[PDB]
Amino acid sequence: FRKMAFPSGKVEGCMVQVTCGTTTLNGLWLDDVVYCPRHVICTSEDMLNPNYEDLLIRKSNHNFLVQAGNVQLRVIGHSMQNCVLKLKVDTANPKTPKYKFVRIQPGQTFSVLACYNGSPSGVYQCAMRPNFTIKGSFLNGSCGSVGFNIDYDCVSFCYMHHMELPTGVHAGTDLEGNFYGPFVDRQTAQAAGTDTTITVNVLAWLYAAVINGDRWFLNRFTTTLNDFNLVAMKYNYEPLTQDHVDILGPLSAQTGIAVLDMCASLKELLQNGMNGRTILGSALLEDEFTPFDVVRQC
Amino acid sequence: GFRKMAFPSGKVEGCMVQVTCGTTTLNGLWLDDVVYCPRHVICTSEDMLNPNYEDLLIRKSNHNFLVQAGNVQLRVIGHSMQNCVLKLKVDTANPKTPKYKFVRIQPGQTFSVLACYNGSPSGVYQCAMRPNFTIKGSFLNGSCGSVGFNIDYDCVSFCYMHHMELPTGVHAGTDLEGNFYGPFVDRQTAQAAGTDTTITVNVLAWLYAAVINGDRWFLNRFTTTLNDFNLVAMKYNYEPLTQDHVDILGPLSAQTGIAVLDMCASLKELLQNGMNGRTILGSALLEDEFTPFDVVRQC
Ligand SMILES: *[C@@H](O)[C@H](C[C@@H]1C=CNC1=O)NC(=O)[C@H](CC(C)C)NC(=O)OCc1c(F)c(F)c(F)c(F)c1F
Ligand SMILES: *[C@@H](O)[C@H](C[C@@H]1C=CNC1=O)NC(=O)[C@H](CC(C)C)NC(=O)OCc1c(F)c(F)c(F)c(F)c1F
Repeated sequence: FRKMAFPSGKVEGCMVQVTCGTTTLNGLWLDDVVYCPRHVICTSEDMLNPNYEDLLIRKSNHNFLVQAGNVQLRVIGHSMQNCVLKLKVDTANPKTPKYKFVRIQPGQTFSVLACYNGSPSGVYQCAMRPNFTIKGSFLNGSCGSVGFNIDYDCVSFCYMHHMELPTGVHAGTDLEGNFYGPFVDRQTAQAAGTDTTITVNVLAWLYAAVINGDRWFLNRFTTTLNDFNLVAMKYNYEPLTQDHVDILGPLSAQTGIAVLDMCASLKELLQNGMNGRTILGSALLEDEFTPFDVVRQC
Repeated sequence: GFRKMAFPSGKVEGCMVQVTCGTTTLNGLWLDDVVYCPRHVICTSEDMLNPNYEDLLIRKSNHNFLVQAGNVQLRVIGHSMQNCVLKLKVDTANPKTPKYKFVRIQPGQTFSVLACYNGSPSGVYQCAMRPNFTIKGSFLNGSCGSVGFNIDYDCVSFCYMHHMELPTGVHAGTDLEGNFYGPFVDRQTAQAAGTDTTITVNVLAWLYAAVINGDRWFLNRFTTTLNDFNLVAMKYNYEPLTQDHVDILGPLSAQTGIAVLDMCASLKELLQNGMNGRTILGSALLEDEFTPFDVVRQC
């Protein structure tokens, strides 16, 4: 198994750059709207604690430079929705895919198209951590880069990049401008909660091992969801939700191993360790492959 | 931060088509008015074991080839074979053809793979050409004709087209002239590769990356000569480090202030003692599919 991203072409056709003064970041051009982080309107000095409502009242459409490549797109309206700026432009993007805006849950994965000056540089797979940070690869000028999933014809945009935390992890918003986690778009020292292991993905990984014939860790017992959750928390594993149990359904069906039986096997691994054994050629349990990701590669 | 990063695949997605002959369907690459695909599309079950490709191809007509770009069928007006690649001339030019070239990459170099099925892009990931000329990919039935590539400025350099899986689960294919990487053959037989080695210049680049991201537990105040490092490397089936490799690592040496041969001394200690439970950049194993260029660009 490797981290595999979605093909990025449909998102590449939507990337633009947005400039205020000398501050340039990336924006997302869908139909006749460009979406970008609101701190494009901040002077580097006013990022310490911005008054965004006041900064925006001083702004007019003609203060925003939006370019697709070197081609200017005229702005004909502007508004702020939470931490994102919406710029109405006079041209509908002819490359607009079928799309939706979704708010993902911790543990879910997505592809990130890292962009600079509206030009894509690379694509990679990310997982949203339980503490609502992602372990991205972002440099200055990357803000406005987006995270997405593709289902059939349709791009689901789930993430827009806004900042780096002191520990080197990244934080941002959905495409409605609502931050993931307790973060704010201010150049102030902020800390994420202690991270935990994404239990539902570890289970998916154990199912994947079974599908490939590596099944030494299966035991003869089961557990309740509540007993498993209380034990899991003592090992800094995320508790399982009902949605987690449901998304493991297809893999449970494929293998014939009930979700709660796999939980009992995982509890034994937590309590007894690997005792020098490997699973899928690894002594470490992987937690950034979702049940969908496993199916995508099996 | 530091992730395995692939090139944006849009320019390549615009070239992928579906190619069918008989009950065999795989992917093709449509550049200008030519479609490139693996020649084994013309085989049947009984052909696969020892296909006489020149014989099988002379028995085919242009109309035995069904090329589909989305909902549109492209008319094949010509066909020829170049080594293990079939070239189908079509009556329409692909307007989405990027600026491109065909290159043959060296072992140790990396490239992005756009995995496709029935002509439709499925996923994108970064691979390295292994020293034994395999690649560790994620390829299923129907993935043949998927390509590997690098992008420089606006130019797509195609370096790989996918043809087969080996019993060990690694993969083999050709350049776009149809010549295999490695000693493999496009016939339905179980083939083993030569002994693989670890790409040492890449492991060093990845150790520099871990330092750039604040992770330095594995460093030491020992040093080594290049030849004495290479003796130990070869003992552990690591590729020897050349002076060109040392030079390529300069920028990373500069950025971190850590002499290349000091990083070689750190790697030597890791080879001899192991990680003792520790991890580097999250990994329990030393990673060798990031080049110095890959590390620098991403930092
Ligand atoms: C995009 O504009 C940019 C991307 C950022 C910079 C390099 N890697 C990244 O992820 N985002 C910012 O510069 C952002 C703008 C704010 C939200 C208005 N600020 C930021 O990321 O700085 C983080 C930060 C900080 F604010 C500190 F005070 C600090 F001490 C830090 F160490 C730190 F990382
Ligand atoms: C594309 O047509 C396909 C891709 C392949 C299939 C599953 N994963 C992949 O990468 N290529 C083939 O199936 C290829 C066709 C040949 C070149 C005519 N054959 C192949 O990959 O199987 C190899 C193989 C084999 F031929 C054996 F006999 C065997 F015992 C194997 F274990 C084995 F892997």
